[PDB]
Amino acid sequence: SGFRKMAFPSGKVEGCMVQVTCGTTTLNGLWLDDVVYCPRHVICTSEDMLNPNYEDLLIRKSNHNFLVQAGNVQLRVIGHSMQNCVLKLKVDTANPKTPKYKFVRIQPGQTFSVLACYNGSPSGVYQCAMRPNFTIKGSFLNGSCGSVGFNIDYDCVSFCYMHHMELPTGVHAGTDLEGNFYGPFVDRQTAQAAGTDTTITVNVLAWLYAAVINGDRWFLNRFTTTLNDFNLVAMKYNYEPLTQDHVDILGPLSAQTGIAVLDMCASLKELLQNGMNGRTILGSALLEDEFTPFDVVRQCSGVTF
Amino acid sequence: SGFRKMAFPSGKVEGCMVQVTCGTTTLNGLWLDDVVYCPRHVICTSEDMLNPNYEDLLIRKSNHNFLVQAGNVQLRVIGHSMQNCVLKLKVDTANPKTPKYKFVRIQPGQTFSVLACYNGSPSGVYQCAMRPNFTIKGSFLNGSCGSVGFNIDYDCVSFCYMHHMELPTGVHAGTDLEGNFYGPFVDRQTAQAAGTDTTITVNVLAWLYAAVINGDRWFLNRFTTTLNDFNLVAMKYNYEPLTQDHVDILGPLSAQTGIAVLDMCASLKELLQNGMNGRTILGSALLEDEFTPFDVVRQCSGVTF
Repeated sequence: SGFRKMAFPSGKVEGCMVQVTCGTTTLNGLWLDDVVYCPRHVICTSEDMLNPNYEDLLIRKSNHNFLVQAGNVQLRVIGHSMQNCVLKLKVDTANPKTPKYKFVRIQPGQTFSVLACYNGSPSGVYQCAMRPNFTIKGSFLNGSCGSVGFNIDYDCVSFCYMHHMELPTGVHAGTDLEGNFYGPFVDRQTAQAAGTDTTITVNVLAWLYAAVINGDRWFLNRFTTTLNDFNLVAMKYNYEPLTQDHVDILGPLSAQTGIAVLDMCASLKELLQNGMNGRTILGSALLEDEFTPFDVVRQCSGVTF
Repeated sequence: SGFRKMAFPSGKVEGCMVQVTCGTTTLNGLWLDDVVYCPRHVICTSEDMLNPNYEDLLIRKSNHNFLVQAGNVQLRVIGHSMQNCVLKLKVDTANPKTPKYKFVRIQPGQTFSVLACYNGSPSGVYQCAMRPNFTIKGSFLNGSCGSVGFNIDYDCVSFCYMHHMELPTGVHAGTDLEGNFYGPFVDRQTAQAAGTDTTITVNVLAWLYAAVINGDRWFLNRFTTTLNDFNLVAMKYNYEPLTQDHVDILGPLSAQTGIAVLDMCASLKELLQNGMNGRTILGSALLEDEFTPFDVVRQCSGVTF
């Protein structure tokens, strides 16, 4: 029993983290097979970030300008290329610690673990979610760029996020491992405001199921609702509309607990309209939306890797 | 910027996790040098746990009764001994992945990372704290026993916790790596109720400093207090008394932010007496007490390992 915000074990990713330095800028890179992936703004000075022309800046760089260090040992760079907002540095040695891996582009609402790194060295690991406005709420200091987000399925690491930017509002933006930003953000120091940070309804419902499984059941009530009626309330409170697809994804948790999805929606509706009255659910005084249905099933069943 | 509940990177500990089976019971063990550490109740059946005589039960076990598996490979057990509530299984092969390590017994209020494991396989990593009543609020299912808690200082893993028991109230109890339980708990399935779960005041204050460093400052007020006056309020709200030692530990955060410790105490006093009025601090609607002062300094400065 007990339910915690849990990250994936980070060892398989720790073995892939390297330091990349170009001129005066140092950040993190991801070393998989004989390629190191990192943010293309490693080629930029602080001045450059206000209005960078990446193709022009890259012309002034050669292979030997990219200093790649794995722990204490230097890697030899034998080619480089830009793909969208990432650089791919071809090195002469395949990483012997390369795990089974895939690159995935995740959808808003999906969760992943972040290995925060500085100078190629891991500092910590935590769980977060791709927000509906395509930001993430991370913990990234200067030098953390190139830190990655990932999920693990048994033996295979699915990399989904590379950190690039902090917005002036303190939230974070980055790319998939093909170098395409999530959402509308760009790797330039300019005015980019995030859209509404809406709540991930299906994740809140999943977490309410986790709460029931673990004995927190005060919020269960005598009511039910419909999708359309629930969604009138979701709109008022800046929650994502619940779809039939979401109802289907919650099917396993509904079956396990015997609580119909629409009955849990009616519990959520009452929590939205009346608040929690100073009570807590799974140690939280607000409705948590960074556990997916699959996260809840995984943690409640003990799936390993 | 951003502040997250962050666990230590778990790779160094993942490389030490093994499966231990004795008769019909399987749990996790920790393989360091040529010793595997695990809970002594691996020798117990479900019946045994109601009133176990461990010395008598252990007499019926030999080295070959302890099946130790590291991934897919079996380890040869060449001796075994009981130390308090742990078993030490001497194996014929030193773990080649043994990190630099120490065994530490932590004090209440201190935090650590847990690598939840099942059948010797890591499932997830999360941060928690030794509560003042000597329980922890973890996420442990059947088979998680022997999972460990740890801190990392650069290259050295300090192991501080091994999981043994879930209390009927759903909180968790375990030992240090010398096999001594934290608090009054015993490895028997009996009535053990936890004492008051008091709030770790110095950690709440540290987290308020983290909030100010990251821009959340609405709770700062025009007031100050004294230690004795603050402690009258702490007692009323089941907070640990704040000592001069705690004030000294918060010195670095006070210096960095320019907010005197007693001024932050007065902010906390107002938060206790008036609540948060539906507002949040660092994404939380309650006062968080599982970040130590050293955790805040570490995460706010980017310390790596």
